[PDB]
Amino acid sequence: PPKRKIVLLMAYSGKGYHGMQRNQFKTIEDDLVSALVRSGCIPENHGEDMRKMSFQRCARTDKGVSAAGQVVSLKVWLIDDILEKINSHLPSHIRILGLKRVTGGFNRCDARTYCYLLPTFAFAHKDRDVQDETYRLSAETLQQVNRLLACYKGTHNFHNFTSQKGPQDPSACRYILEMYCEEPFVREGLEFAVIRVKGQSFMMHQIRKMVGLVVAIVKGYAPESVLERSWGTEKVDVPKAPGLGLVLERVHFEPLDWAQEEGKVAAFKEEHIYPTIIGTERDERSMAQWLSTLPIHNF
Ligand SMILES: [Cl-]
Repeated sequence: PPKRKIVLLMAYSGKGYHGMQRNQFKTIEDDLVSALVRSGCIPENHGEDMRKMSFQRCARTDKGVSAAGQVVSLKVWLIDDILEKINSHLPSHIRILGLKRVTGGFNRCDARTYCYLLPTFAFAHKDRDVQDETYRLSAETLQQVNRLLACYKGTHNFHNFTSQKGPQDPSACRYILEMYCEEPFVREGLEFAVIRVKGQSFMMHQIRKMVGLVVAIVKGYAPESVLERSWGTEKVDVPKAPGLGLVLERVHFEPLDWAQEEGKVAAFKEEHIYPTIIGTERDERSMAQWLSTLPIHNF
């Protein structure tokens, strides 16, 4: 068949993988590459050396992180029923949701939306509220969450909201368009809520730390003043919420728009992404265990 550049819109539940791209567990790309080879889209040696098919990914999602709207591009043999055939070789929790052929000169993924799905007891005041799963989020606690998240909006020095081996880079200005928390919902006694953040050029661990600091403040481990203070020059030990709850929702970019795929994106998030996170919180208590680490931070 004819060789063409294509762009795929893909989604995955991230549990059980070591991330999108190989740097332990297989990666999302291992599953996609195997499906590409099995279906004959690409020859075996392009699976062995992915550079040979000009494979590119928009977002290098970390261990355990999910995605409703990852985007990749590569060159394939454009076989009949290509989309169905690739999906037929993937587990149910990884899906190609859209597939378009583009010009060989289709090279843009820094502008992004993520959500973070977490048990609401992440917001329970350590002293004043019950800490178990009967906790219910008050209108007032949610106000507070939203007020603090709103503080992130705009442009700030986020040097305390990343990590690294070397010393801390004293300047890491970044832009946040929006950040808020939705009203909670309950599944079998367990209450959750979805935080959404839209921004640009997110750094490693930045969203997890942004969520982690607001959890620490709201639960009562740190004063609200730490948020403004963390913009300052001084190092602050910012708590890093787990990767489990994080979902890459959208990459915002020859132009490219996935509007007709929004229904499938939504459905896959509801059917595959959210249930795995909720299931893991219910059965493995990831959040509850992480919250118990908060006292080690010196505020
Ligand atoms: Cl990530």
